[PDB]
Amino acid sequence: GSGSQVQLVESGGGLVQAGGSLRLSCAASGSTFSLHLMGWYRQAPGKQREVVATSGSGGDTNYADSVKGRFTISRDNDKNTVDLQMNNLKPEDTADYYCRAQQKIGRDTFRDYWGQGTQVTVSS
Repeated sequence: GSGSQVQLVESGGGLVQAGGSLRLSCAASGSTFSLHLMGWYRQAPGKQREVVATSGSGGDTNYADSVKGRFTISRDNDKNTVDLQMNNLKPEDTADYYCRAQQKIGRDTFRDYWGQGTQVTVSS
């Protein structure tokens, strides 16, 4: 079909131990146009793909109350790939982490880009 020029690639999805920390990165490539909103989502077994953290136009960050103080996200427009600092990995926090990039196009067009969710395995 018709697809956008930007692609998302999530880095991370490794194997960490209970209590450990991991950093995931979302690589946006395709267009030099300033990406408008970036966020991290999680797909957990038994749950729906939940919002973990979002960053708006001004880097307006919103995190789930359950990730406050443990998860931190950072966004550069194009010199860096968006960071997700995850600390205190719990055994049952093993899930897929997805990246969402939202771009405000032209005047009134909005697109949600989803990447390839990588699964983080926590060793207990």
